[PDB]
Amino acid sequence: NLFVALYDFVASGDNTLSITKGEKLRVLGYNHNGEWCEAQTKNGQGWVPSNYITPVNSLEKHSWYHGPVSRNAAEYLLSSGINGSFLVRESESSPGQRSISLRYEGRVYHYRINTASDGKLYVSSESRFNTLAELVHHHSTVADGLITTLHYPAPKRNKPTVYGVSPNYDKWEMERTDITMKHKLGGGQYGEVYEGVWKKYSLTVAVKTLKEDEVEEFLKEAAVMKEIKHPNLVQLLGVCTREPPFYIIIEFMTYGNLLDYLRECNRQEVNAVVLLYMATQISSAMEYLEKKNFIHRNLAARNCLVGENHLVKVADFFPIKWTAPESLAYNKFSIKSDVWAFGVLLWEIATYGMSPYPGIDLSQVYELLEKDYRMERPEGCPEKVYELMRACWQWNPSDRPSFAEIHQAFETMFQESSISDEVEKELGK
Ligand SMILES: Cc1cn(-c2cc(NC(=O)c3ccc(C)c(Nc4nccc(-c5cccnc5)n4)c3)cc(C(F)(F)F)c2)cn1
Ligand SMILES: O=C(Nc1ccc(OC(F)(F)Cl)cc1)c1cnc(N2CC[C@@H](O)C2)c(-c2ccn[nH]2)c1
Repeated sequence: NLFVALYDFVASGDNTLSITKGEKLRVLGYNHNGEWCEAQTKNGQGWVPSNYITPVNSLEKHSWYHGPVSRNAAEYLLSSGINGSFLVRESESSPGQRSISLRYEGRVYHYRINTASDGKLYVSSESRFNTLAELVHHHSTVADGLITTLHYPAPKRNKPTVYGVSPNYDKWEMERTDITMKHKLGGGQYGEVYEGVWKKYSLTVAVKTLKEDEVEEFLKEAAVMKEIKHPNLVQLLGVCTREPPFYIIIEFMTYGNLLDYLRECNRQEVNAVVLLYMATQISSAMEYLEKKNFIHRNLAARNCLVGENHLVKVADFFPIKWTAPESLAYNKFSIKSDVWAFGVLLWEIATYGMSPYPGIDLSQVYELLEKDYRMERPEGCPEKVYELMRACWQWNPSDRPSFAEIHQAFETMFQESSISDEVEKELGK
């Protein structure tokens, strides 16, 4: 059938098609993995990312329909809202289960959408509708059981994730001259990493360059990155590995590293909901690396990048404070030692980037960990979050939760409350 564009896409490659949000398209076919599709508009024919469009006969065409988003992710999306800001979401775990998340007087209210035996949808038993768009349209005029009216659909601000810049199989080599190299990133903090502009592809990029005094390591890094495909792990955009200097390209992350971001942010804007949103994106990324059996070895807030709308990406650019005991004693690294490091990262988030083990000499850390000493619950930290850190910090690696269990815990943690209320109580008690 017919499709509608949900996001703007600017033609870059020769086989690509420029599209505007709201525009109709006919879909001719798909690329090797279904992530790109060949579409036809009134302006032409060409390749577009599949997730930038949706059938005209689908719920995703509505600005208020955010699809599979969690209770907590909905609270984040509405944190920038006003009274009447709202969205409709589906449960990822239990398909077909929908809810309304509505902002009123700085709080988010969640309502289950009920289905009758004849298939009619309702929030209030007296007001049943044949379709979801009719239910939404009704509660957009009268509250009729909701705290207030549904007036402002929450914006879908971040563009969907696209792995690379091409629909074609293993086309990663790009043209060096198409990038205008600017200054070194973060005032030389990351080494041979530069800010660049990729005009052809309409991107601001971060470019890692190879200079004399290891080619084999730089090539292995590009090769590893080709297989890392998750919305919260840095996505490789392309390489220049034919002639020197060798390039590795990713999209530039506006707000730099997470550690400095936590330390320098506006704490009124970056509240408990925003902090939980960032921790959950990191846990999703680590669940993905766990499935791939990939050992990160360097998980810390300093190794995470912050983009627009608090989009967090795990990357890999004193470290004793993040290191598991078996790794310190026997140089044994595993997914379970990444779990330990995640617990410390959670403590960095819970404190707005404080340095771990305050007042403790680095030479005494292992000895203290052995006697079952652990960092104290940060001030304002909800007990359930501190229990998770304590689970990550189990002496024995096999006693530690897996990243799939950590992610599941976050998504079922404040299922009948708000982390903002939990933090409020801990700051009071
Ligand atoms: C052999 C091997 C590779 N890896 C691995 C490499 C990376 N690469 C980068 O993070 C990386 C590579 C190239 C570039 C250009 C960058 N970009 C970068 N680096 C430092 C700072 C910034 C930056 C700073 C401020 C604003 N925006 C970006 N960007 C990252 C990422 C991963 C991970 F975490 F995703 F699993 C794994 C591990 N073992
Ligand atoms: O929101 C807070 N914590 C939180 C959020 C999410 C969590 O979950 C996770 F999953 F995101 Cl890690 C876990 C903990 C928070 C609020 N206020 C704080 N203050 C104390 C006095 C005041 O001036 C500033 C602190 C704080 C700063 C330094 N230490 N403590 C933290």
